[PDB]
Amino acid sequence: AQANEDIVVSKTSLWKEMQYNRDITIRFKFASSIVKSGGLGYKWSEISFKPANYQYTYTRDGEEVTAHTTCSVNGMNDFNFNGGSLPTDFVISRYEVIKENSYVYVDYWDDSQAFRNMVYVRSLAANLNSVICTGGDYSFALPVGQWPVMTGGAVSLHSAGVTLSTQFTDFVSLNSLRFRFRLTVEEPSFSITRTRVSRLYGLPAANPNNGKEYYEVAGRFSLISLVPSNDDYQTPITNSVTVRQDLERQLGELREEFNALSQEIAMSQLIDLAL
Amino acid sequence: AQANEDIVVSKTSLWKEMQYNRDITIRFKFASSIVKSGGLGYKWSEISFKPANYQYTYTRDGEEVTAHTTCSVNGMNDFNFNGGSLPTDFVISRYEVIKENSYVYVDYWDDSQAFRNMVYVRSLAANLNSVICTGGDYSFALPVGQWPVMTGGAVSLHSAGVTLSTQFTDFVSLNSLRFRFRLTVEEPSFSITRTRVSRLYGLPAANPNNGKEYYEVAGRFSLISLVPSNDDYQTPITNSVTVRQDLERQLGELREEFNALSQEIAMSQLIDLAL
Amino acid sequence: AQANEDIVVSKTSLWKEMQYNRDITIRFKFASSIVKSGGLGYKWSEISFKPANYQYTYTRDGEEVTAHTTCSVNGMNDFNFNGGSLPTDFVISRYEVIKENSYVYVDYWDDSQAFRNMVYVRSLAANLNSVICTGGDYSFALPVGQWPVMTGGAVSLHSAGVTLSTQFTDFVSLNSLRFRFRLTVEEPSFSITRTRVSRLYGLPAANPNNGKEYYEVAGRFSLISLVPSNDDYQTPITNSVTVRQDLERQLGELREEFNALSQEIAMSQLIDLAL
Repeated sequence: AQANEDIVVSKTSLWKEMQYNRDITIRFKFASSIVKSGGLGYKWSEISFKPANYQYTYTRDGEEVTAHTTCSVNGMNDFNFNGGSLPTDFVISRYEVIKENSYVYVDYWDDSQAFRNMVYVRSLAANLNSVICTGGDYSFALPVGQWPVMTGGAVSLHSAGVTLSTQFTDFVSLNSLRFRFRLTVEEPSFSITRTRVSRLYGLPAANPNNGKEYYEVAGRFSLISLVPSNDDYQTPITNSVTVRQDLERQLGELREEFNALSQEIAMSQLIDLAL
Repeated sequence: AQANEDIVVSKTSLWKEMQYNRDITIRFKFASSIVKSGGLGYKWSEISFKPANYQYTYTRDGEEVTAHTTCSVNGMNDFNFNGGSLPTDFVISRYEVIKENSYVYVDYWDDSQAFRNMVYVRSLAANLNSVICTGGDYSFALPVGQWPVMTGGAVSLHSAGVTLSTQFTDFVSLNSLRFRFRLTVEEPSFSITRTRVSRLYGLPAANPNNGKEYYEVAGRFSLISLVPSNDDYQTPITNSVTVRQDLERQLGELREEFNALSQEIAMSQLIDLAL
Repeated sequence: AQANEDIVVSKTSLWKEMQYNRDITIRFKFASSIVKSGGLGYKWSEISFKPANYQYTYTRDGEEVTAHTTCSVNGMNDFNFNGGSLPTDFVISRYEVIKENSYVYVDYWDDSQAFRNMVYVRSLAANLNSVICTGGDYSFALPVGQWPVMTGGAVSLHSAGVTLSTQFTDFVSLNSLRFRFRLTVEEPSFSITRTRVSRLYGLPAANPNNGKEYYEVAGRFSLISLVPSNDDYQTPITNSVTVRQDLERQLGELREEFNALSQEIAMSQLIDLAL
C-alpha cells in the first residue's frame, strides 16, 4: 500500500465513505504576548502565550502540498516574581510556564483531498514522533541599570490523542485535525540571570522558538470521512471577518482620549517652553 | 413515550433522519461591560452588555449531562444622564437598558446525542416557562464624595420563537439551539440613588445578575436532524482562534505609545525629586 | 426557461442536487481605519482598510429579498510621506492604496433558497459587469496650520473568478459566495492638497466611498448544491461570539492604567488652582 493511499469503504449515489492514510510534516511555532506596565519600565504586566498560525509549503513524493498549522497551549501554570514595591525594582506580575499538567494543541490542515470537504470523521488515529522544545533568551530591556535575561528551558513533547478542530483566522476557516501533545520536563532549566531565581523546570513564554523558524515533527494519520461522490464539490474556506466591532469602538474611543491627553501634555510642555 | 427519547424516522445507506425530544435546564447568565472615561472619575463612557458564556454540568434522570449556554441581548435602549459639562459632576454618557422593544437571545448546547452532528434541523419547537430577572446593586466608585449606587429594575422574560445558532469561542465552536425571549416591565423600577431620576421601568446593564451565579429556566425541545447512521462520526468542536490580528497590532502600538508617554511623565515627575 | 430557476438535476432518499441560477444586486461598501498618533496631532500612524459589512433589502421581480454583503481588500500597497522629523510637520507613517497587483473580495449572501443550506457547491460560475470606485475628500484635522485634504483617486473594478467563503460577524454566520475583482487604474489620480505629492494613481484608503451610501454592481450566478430533499431543514446562521477574551483583558488593563494616569495628571493640574 502507498504511503498516501485513498480508498473507498462504501459508496451510495451522492455520498461515499472515503478512507485516507497519509504522511504529514507538522511545522508549527509558538508565539508570545508581552505586555509591559507603565511608569518607568521596571514592571511587566503579562508574559503569556498567543495561538499562532503558520502556513508553509512542503514537498510530498513528487507533489507540492501547501499546509496551514496553528499552535496553542492549555493548562499552563502562572508564576510571578516581585522583588519590591518601589518603581525601581524589576517585577513581573504574571508569566506563563509549561509542565506535565499542561498540554500543547496543534491544529493541522493541507490542500490535499483529505481536507477538501471534511466535516465528518471516524476511525481516527495517528502515529507521531516526539520532539524537544527548547526556550530561548529574552533580554528584559530595563530603562536603566542591569539587563536580566530569561534564558533556558527545555521540555519534550510526546504524542497523545487526536481529535478534530476548526482553525479560525481573518483569511481562511479550516476544518482541521487536532493533534495533542503532553510534556515531560527535560534537564535544561530556565533561569532569570542577575536575579534570585534558577533551577526550575519548564519552558518560558517569552522566546519559546529559540530563534527558530518553526518546530518540525513528522507524522501519519488515518481516517474515514464523508465526501460527495462527485469529485467537484467545494466547502467554503476563505473568510471576511468583522467580529468585535464593540472592541474596535472601545479602542477608537481610547485612542481619541489618549490623543487628547498627549495633546494636553505636549501643550503644557510647549507653554512651559515658550518664554 | 419517554422524556428523553431517540427515534429514527427514516434511514438511508449512510445518513438517517432521527427525532430528538428532550428536557433541558437552561442555566444562563448575563455579563456587563463598564468603561470609565479618564480625567478625574466622575465621567463614564459606556455601560453595556457583552455576550456571556457559562458552561456547567447538571443531572438528568440518572445521567450527568454537561451543558454550555451563552446569553446576549439585542435592541436595547441607550439612555444617558448628564448633570453638567464640568469635571466634577456625575455623568454617564450612555448606558443600556432592556425593555419590551428589545429581545434576549440564549444559545444552548449539551453533550448528548441531539447535538453531536447537528447541522440540519426541522420541526423545531420548544415549550419554555417564563421567569423574572432583577437588577443588581452597582456602587459607582467615585474618586471623592458620596457613592451613587444603581439599584433596582425587574423584567419578566417571556418565551418566544426558537431557532438555531452557533456559539463560537476561543476554545470551542458549537452548533447550538437559540431560544428567543421577549420582555415585559414589572413593578420594581431601577434608579440611581442621590440623583433626580426614578420610577422608570427596565433592567439596568450595570449588574443584571443580582449577584446570582446564574438564572435558571426549564424547558423542552423537539426536533428532527440529519445524522450519519454510523454513530461514530464527530463534527469539529474545538478551535484555535487568531481573529482580529490587525486589532492585536493596533493594541500593541497603543501600548507602546502609552508606555512611552508614561515614561516621559514619570521622568518629568522624577527630575523634580532630586534636591 | 427562467431568470431565477431552481432545477433538480438529481435526487435520492434524503439528499438531492439542485441547480440554482439567479440574478443579484451586489451593493457593497468600503471602510477605512484612520489611526492618529499621539503628540500634537501632525503625525498619523496608519490609514488602513477594514472588512466592511453592509446589509440591505432589495426588490426582485415581485419578490422582496434581504441581502448581506461584506467587502474586503488584499494585496494593498503601503505608501508613506514624511515632511520632517519635527512634531510640527504633517507626516503620514502609512496609508494604504489599491492598484493592479491587488484584488478586491466581495462576499455576498441572500435569504433565498440557494443559500439556506449551501455547504457544498460545484459548477460555480458568474457573469459580472464592471463599475467605477472613486475616492472622496478626507480633510486632516490639523490643530493649527493649513488643512491638507486627501482627494481624488479612481479605479475600475473588473470581474474575476468566483469561489465560496464564510462571512463571520458578531451576529450572523453566512456560507456566502465570494466574487473577486481585479483592478485597472483610471485617469483621476489621488492627491493630498497643499503638499508635494500629486499625479500618482490608485485609490485612497481615507474616503473610498466618495460620500456614497454604497457601490452597486449587478450580477448573475449559477451553481449546483447538495440540499436535503425535505425543503424544511435550516442551517445555523445567528451567533453569539466571545472571541479574544485575552484581548479584552489586555484592553481592560490598559484602560485601568490609562485612567490612573489621567487621574494623576488631572490632580497635578488641579492642585495649582488653589489661591
